[PDB]
Amino acid sequence: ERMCGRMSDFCREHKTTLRYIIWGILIAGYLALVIAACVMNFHRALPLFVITVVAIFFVVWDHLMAKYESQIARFLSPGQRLLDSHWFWLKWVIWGCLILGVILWLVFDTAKLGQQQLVSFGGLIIYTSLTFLFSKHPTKVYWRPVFWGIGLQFLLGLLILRTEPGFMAFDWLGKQVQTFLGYSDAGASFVFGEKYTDHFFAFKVLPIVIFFSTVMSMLYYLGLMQWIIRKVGWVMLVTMGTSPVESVVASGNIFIGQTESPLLVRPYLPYVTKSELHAIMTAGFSTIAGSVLGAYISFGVSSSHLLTASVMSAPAALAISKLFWPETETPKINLKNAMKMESGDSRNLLEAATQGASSSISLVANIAVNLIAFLALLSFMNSALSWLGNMFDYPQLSFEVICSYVFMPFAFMMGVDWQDSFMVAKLIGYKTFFNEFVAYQQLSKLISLRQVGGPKFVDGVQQYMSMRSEAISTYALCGFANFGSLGIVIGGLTSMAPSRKRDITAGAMRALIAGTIACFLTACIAGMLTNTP
Amino acid sequence: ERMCGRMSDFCREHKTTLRYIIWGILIAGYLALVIAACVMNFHRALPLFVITVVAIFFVVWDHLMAKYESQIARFLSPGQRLLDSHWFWLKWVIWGCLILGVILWLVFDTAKLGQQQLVSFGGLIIYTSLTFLFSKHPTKVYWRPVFWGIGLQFLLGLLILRTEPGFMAFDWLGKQVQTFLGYSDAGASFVFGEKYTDHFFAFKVLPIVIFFSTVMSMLYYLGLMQWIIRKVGWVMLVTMGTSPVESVVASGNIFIGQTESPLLVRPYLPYVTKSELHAIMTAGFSTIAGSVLGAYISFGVSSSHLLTASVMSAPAALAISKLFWPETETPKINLKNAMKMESGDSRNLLEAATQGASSSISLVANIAVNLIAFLALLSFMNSALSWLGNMFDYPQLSFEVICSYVFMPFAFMMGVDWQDSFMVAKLIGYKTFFNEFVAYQQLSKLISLRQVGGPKFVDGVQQYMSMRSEAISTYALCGFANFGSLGIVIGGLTSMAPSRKRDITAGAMRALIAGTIACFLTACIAGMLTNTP
Amino acid sequence: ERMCGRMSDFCREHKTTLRYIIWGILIAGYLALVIAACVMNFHRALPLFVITVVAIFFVVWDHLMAKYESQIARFLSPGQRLLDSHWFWLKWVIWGCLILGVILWLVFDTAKLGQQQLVSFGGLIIYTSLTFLFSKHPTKVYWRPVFWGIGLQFLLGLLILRTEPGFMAFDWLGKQVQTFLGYSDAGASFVFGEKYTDHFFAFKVLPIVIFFSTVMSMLYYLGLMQWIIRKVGWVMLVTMGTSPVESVVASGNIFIGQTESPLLVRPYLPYVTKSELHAIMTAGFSTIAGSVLGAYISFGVSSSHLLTASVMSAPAALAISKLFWPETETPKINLKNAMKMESGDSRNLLEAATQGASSSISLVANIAVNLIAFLALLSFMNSALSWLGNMFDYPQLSFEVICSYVFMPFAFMMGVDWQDSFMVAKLIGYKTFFNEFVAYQQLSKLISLRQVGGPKFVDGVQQYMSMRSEAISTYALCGFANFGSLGIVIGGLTSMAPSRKRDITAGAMRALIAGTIACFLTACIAGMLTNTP
Ligand SMILES: C[C@@]1(F)[C@H](O)[C@@H](CO)O[C@H]1n1ccc(=O)[nH]c1=O
Ligand SMILES: C[C@@]1(F)[C@H](O)[C@@H](CO)O[C@H]1n1ccc(=O)[nH]c1=O
Ligand SMILES: C[C@@]1(F)[C@H](O)[C@@H](CO)O[C@H]1n1ccc(=O)[nH]c1=O
Ligand code: NA
Ligand code: NA
Ligand code: NA
Repeated sequence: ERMCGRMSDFCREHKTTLRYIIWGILIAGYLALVIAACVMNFHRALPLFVITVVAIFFVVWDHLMAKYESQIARFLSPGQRLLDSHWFWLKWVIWGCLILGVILWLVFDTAKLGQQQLVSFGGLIIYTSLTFLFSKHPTKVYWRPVFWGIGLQFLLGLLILRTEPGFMAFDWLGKQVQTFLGYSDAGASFVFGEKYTDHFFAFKVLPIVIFFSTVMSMLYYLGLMQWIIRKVGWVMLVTMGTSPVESVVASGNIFIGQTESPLLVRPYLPYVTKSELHAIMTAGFSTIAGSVLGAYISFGVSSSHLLTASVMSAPAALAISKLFWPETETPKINLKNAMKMESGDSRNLLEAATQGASSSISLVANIAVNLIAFLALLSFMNSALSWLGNMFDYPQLSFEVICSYVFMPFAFMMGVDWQDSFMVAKLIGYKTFFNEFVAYQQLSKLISLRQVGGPKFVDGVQQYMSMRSEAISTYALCGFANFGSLGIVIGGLTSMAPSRKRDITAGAMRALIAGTIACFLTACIAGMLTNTP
Repeated sequence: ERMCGRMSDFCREHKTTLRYIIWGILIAGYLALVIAACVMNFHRALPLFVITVVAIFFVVWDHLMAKYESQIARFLSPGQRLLDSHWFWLKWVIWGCLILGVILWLVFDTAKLGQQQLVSFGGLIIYTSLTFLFSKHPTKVYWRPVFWGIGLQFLLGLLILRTEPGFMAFDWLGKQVQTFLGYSDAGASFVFGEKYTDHFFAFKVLPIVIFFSTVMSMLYYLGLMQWIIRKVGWVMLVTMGTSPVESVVASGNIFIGQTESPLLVRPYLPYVTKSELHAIMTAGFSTIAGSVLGAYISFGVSSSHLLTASVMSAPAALAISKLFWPETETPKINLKNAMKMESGDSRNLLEAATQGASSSISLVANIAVNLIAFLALLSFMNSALSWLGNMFDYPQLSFEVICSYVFMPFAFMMGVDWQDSFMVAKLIGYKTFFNEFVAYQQLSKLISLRQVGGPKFVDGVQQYMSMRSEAISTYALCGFANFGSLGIVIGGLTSMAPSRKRDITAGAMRALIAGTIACFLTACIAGMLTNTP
Repeated sequence: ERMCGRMSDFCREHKTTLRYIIWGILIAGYLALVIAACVMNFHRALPLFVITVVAIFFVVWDHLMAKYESQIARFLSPGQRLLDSHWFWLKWVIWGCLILGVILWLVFDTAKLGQQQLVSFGGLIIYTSLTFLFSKHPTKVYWRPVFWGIGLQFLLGLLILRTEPGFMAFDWLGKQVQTFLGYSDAGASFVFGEKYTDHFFAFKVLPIVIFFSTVMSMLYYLGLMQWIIRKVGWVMLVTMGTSPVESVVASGNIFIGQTESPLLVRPYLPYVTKSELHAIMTAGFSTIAGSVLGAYISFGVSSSHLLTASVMSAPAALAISKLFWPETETPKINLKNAMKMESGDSRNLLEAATQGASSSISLVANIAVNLIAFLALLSFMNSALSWLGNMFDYPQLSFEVICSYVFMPFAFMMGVDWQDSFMVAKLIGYKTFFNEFVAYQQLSKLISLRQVGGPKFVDGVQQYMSMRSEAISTYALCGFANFGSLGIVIGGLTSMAPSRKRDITAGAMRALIAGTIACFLTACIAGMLTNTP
């Protein structure tokens, strides 16, 4: 096989040029398709052109930043030195301008909107103050991350809620997801037949979870998830001044669950501080995963609000963690180590899809079994309470009544009016004790009742609430913070870092509370910007 | 934070008094509720008052026994010395009185009831004699546990079957369970829809198993299960003279499965004797779990009889184990070590509920798959036997016919009349080979046919049997002794105690046989007391 | 217990004779039943007599071969020496006779049948040549196994397709399986109710997989599977000259999956060569399992063709593996070590049934989830392609069109006519990317459309194809070679042999390609013998 040996030698000699030429040819073919499509019709081919343009821009930008990093840093250094020189007097001016802007915004927008928005602002202040009072180290507090996180949340809310561009962008993004979750119906129909709608939840909702997990694993294989995670983490790190590890984990928990997000930085867990570990757990508790998003949307919960809350939950999580448990040590991990994220052991895209599909079995199984047990326990508890309540001629006693009269202040501070606060408190209880699959399920019923348009009150019982309250509840409930999740979180984090078991158990409860508080802060910011119809 | 430090110091200084005061306040509130309810109406608040009274009595009793144990023992010692002094001649008197009582009971009750009850007594004697003949060490037999276990079974049967108080108590207890298993319908309806009754077994029965496992895990977390287990084990230990480990395991297997019951004494397994290990396996094989109770009740099997059999199966298991495999070594474990039972790694009640729910996935999955395979094999076997039977112009040959003509003597000795013995033998075969989920399922069909009231015989084929036979079959079938369970039992017990693998394999078959024999003994005792309608 | 000791001593003294006498009595009883059945009626009892006769013949043959092996070998040796002496000139005569026979068969059968059969022969030649060109070691090729495997495939095809005896035998064998898979309906009906047909796939097809896995585990416990495996492996080893390990694995993969077949030789995996490992993987990729056979038959795929393809896939796998990756080392394992296969840890038949049933849970779960994900991805891909295709006024672009225009040459070489090649290419794509559960599912639709008898063309779209194309597709698609299976195969084989991880990853892709090529070779041989209706 002399010819075969010569061919192998030729391939070895110019391996780099051959593959580069092949990739260039593929790129040229794609560009030819795009340009031909634009030529035949432009209005019809606009989205493809836009996608290609943005991809090209990002590729060029990344290449330039990687290549000319040192030159750009050197060019920026003089301005940084001048700003540091004049900061001792410029800080007061900047702070005064920001405070004046806050005051003007309040006076000219929030007061016009009404009283409930001012109550939302007051609730924000009150939650922050309460977190400060019960802090682990109240004296050793670094206030930069707190203010920066709250400001980032406010800016995101302004751009997405009070501007036509962001509103349109996020509505479109939500609509695309709603279309995307409809593809699982093919597999559900084949496996479970054309009668798969006889059992809506089991045979139509869970397949959405399966499909979303598959797609997420495929995206992780390709590397887009890590790209977006790094882009967001750099912003949060530069503005807020947090450590790279916690910033990366917070940015990744927007898309990934609390248990699987620490895997982004597996090797460096034994060397993190207590504060970073607490921030990791808090970020896990203050966000949801992309797999369960489709189920919540199927129930009827707004997609745009869910995405907005997931985005806003990260700065709030980091700020609340830093205030609740500030840093009193020296971090060891550096930016390059944190940003590098080890992709999985998948040889090709289809293997990644299979791996993602297989992992979803336990998820759906546990979801179903826990729902069964929780609802059975709820029924038993309500029956027992009615039995006890009949002694005092009050057989209407129930879990819902107690929770409505208990969690009312937390909902009132978020800006919910007096009447609907008692209804939001029930959802808060459902989430606090059982989980968020139940709270969103009841919220969907309330939304459907409003959409139907029946009587708001029947026999003096409120049947549904307003749009603003529904949005505020959507923001408040977006989290994984329940008493049950504490054990599984601790177990997983110990399994990843056996040596840090003593530290993990110490901060888990504070992390859970901080996650709940962060959800409430996001809800308050939402409420102070939405208007009363 | 000087104020915070002062508050922390104050909390540390008087930590004990603060929590004690809080608990006292909670207790006072509960008592205030109880007394107010009684004041408003007494007949309506009676059960709450009774529950509170019994709880108070048991708490006070436990405190007194723990505090004044030494004084009570010293006070009792003189009487024990006197009894030991006079025992050498008093033993004959006591034994003669007991024998005379047995004879009088036989003559004046059993003969009046009829012949079948005398046959039941004879079957009891015969099973005991057969266990003696095939004993591992016939010469080294300690007869105290045998007689004491049989006597405890007889006393329990008298109190629960032949007295209005016990009959009413256990009927009420059974009715409460039937009400309790109806709460799972809420979760089943949500997860599987309002059409969940289209698939009765899968979508209504298994959720009962899930809910019961959840409740059992919660009770184990609270500590009531261990309380009852210790109370029963002390009685069995004092009366029968067995070792603490086997007594505890037998008392715990009333509520817990054979695989999970040894976990009550995990550390001490390597140090147990062969006899104690055999007793453990026998107790596992002679009882059922509380999770599968609801399914059997849903089929239509009597709850009171199931509870009575589960209670009676422990003394029989221990007696049959001691007779089959008596003790020839010195036990090492002591009472304090055995009674202490390590609760699980659950931080709160809801985490315990989640853990219990998750563990139930494998249980129901295996139940369903094994049922599918066993019924398919049964159909294939029956078709093949009919094919073989057609050669001799007898195409009616089947598994049921062979089992009816094979297991008939075992059912006849239990007191089942001649006609119904052939029908009970089929259930015995179903249980011996496949499992008890099948035997109870067929028994439920027979019971339903009787309740309908159709012809007892159609074309010379008996369609149903009497009430007494159904009760005797309920007692006989209450066990986990099947040829399949041998492997899983051995695997689990080796996984708990790897070093004792050689001993575990040796006694497993004898334990299985002893469990079957114990079930039959319970059935014989039931039969000799029930009357022929 | 002196009598017991005497009985035990007597049993120990003559243990061998007692059990032998018992087995002889059982055999005599069985023979008495057989003879009585024949006496009462012979035509009715014929199959039982035939089964008994063949069993007796095989038992006697095995005993004689085991006992008189040395004498038979010595008797055969002289002829072997004479043949070796005259081989140097007799080889040319034998080869010329074989070539002349091939030429005559072509001229007088294949040409008469038509052009497509000649195209099938040419495709066979072309696939072999392509495997030779891209071989790992083209110079170091041992041609005996290649020709012998192709010849064995041709002989099997002649006996099973072009002779009434083999045709009848395999049709009968297929019909028995179709009857056998109907027994699972009992378990499916009980567990999932009389409405289990509302969800055909989930509640009727997967139980077939469960039941077949149970039966396979039972057969492995009994030892028939190993008997047949050894019988086939000896033939393949003697004729082809392959190593015992790869021959055994290839013979066992007819009935067993790719992951579980290497367990037949677990200990010797670390000591195999690279070529044997490659052959193992190739055999795994070129065959199916007996558990999934029932599902394919339920869809509507021919049973006889499936069995024939499974039988023919082993010689092709070995030949293609030897040509693609020939042997350049010295094998270490010997025949006695390879043939001995360690049965599982099952004490009795029912325990084996339970073990087989439990293992089937993961199989069906993964099947269902992967199907859901794959079909959802297919729908999304088709929608996206239609969106892209509308730019050029061609909204009909799809995965199916691309695959039809891509895989067409591979189907044309197999002998499929011009029109149906584009349809077979779609099935090839479905199998190559997703899996064979999808390709057979679509093939069943095509077969059903033909059976209905509607218009072959509607609006210029072909709705179904011919019988010959359906058979060729049945042969082509019988394999587990998909891009997804690469990862699971590698993981399992590394878990069995951790030390050989470097070698396993190297040959997996070549093994996958070789499996596909072997399937195509079987299809070509099928096509060159079937006639055009
Ligand atoms: C965290 C949860 F307990 C949730 O509370 C429950 C309700 O969604 O499901 C669990 N869950 C969900 C998604 C995920 O990715 N990981 C995970 O553990
Ligand atoms: C022991 C069993 F094989 C039973 O025979 C079968 C039928 O109930 O289910 C198994 N089983 C049931 C309850 C339990 O707690 N543990 C357990 O293993
Ligand atoms: C190999 C497979 F990926 C198949 O491609 C898929 C479609 O049948 O199921 C998997 N499978 C099937 C049978 C078996 O025995 N083992 C196994 O892994
Ligand atoms: Na998350
Ligand atoms: Na038990
Ligand atoms: Na196979």
